[PDB]
Parts: sequence; structure tokens; C-alpha cells
Amino acid sequence: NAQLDQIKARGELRVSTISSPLIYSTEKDTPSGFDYELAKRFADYLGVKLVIIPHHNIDDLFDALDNDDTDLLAAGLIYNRERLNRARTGPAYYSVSQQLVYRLGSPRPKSFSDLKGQVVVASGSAHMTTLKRLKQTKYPELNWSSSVDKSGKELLEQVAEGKLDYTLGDSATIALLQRIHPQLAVAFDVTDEEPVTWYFKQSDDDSLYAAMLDFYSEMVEDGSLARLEEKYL
Ligand SMILES: [Cl-]
Repeated sequence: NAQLDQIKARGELRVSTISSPLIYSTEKDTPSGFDYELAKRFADYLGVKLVIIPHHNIDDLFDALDNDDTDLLAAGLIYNRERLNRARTGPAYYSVSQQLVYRLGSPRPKSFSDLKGQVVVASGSAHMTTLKRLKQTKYPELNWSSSVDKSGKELLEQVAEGKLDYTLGDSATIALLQRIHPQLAVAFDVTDEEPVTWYFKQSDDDSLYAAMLDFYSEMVEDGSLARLEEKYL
């Protein structure tokens, strides 16, 4: 049978995520996050239980999606053309800018020419693509690396604790973490707004994908998706 039939027979919609106040947070009894809330409503729409699996590594998320270990990715993921070989994006929900973060009390960098330490980002993130682009063009001196086991949220926490000098994160996540870690500061903006979307496996089977688009249509219809977006942004 088709993808949706299998989901219905499992009685569960398997969604892979990353822990963050914007995506999926369990810092108290009731979980929260935009991706979590939208995924719950989607599971309800399909008539199945939601099964969330938070990961740390984006490359792993895409491998799971390709291996049918999960049904969709809902993890604050920025559009990345390299992911289209095996995956397809759902509709765009909101946009975020990429910002370079440093810790208050330490020197404020003025540009990528002025960094003292390394900038570390999450492996497979769109943040990584941006750094590669800049190093091959305007900043040959740029010292950067990728973290295989830390998320953008965990990387921001490291900057806050003084264990990492800088990270390149998204504007929405930075804003939320700042209310818990006021020592996090923006040195400068790096990119203009980029859209966030869910990802699904590319297949000739649209039993799930078409349902996702039907669900999205219903959500937009009375301005309900806008309200939800604005609540977390
Ligand atoms: Cl990303």
C-alpha cells in the first residue's frame, strides 16, 4: 500500500525534529514549539497519534527520511537545494535571517574579517552552506567547522556559557534563547530572510504529500496558520 495507508496501519505519524523553543520544546509538562503544534494538528487531521523523535544532526534527519524511519522532517529547516535529490519541501511557513552571535563581555566582531576564534555551526545546516559560500568568495581567512552532535540551539547555549566564541544561527531561535540567555548578542546579520519548510521523501506516491497540502489549505483558510506563526515569531 501507499505511504498514507502505512501511516494509518501504524496508527502513528512519525515526525523527526530537533529540540528548540521554536521547533519542539519539553522544558515543562506541555510540549511547545511551532513545528510541534503544527505536527500535532496534522496528526489529528490524519487521525493518527503523533510520534516525535528529536535528533541533533540534520544529515541524520535526511537519512532517516530517506530510509523510511520517519514520515516527515519538521525541524526549522531552511531551504537547501542539495536536499532535493531525495527530498521535497512542503509549503514555506515563515522566514528567518541568519545572524552571527557572540557573548556579551567578549569582543564584538565587526565582520567575518574580525573573528578571533572559530565559528561552529550544526552539520548539514543551511548555516554551513552560507559559511562555505563566504569562505570561497569574500572571506578566505574564515575559520569555521561543523558540529556533528550539537544542534543550533545547543551551539547557542555553548556561546552563552563561554565554550564557543561564535555561531551562525537563525533570527527566530536567537530571539527566543535570548530571553533565557541575555548574554547572547547579535554581532551582525549575515543573510536576508530565507524560508523554512517541512521535508518529505521524494516519491511517486502523494498519498501523504497531497494530504499535507490539503491540511495546509484548511489551516490557511480562516487565518489559523498566520496566528500560529505569529505566536512563535
Ligand atoms: Cl537548516
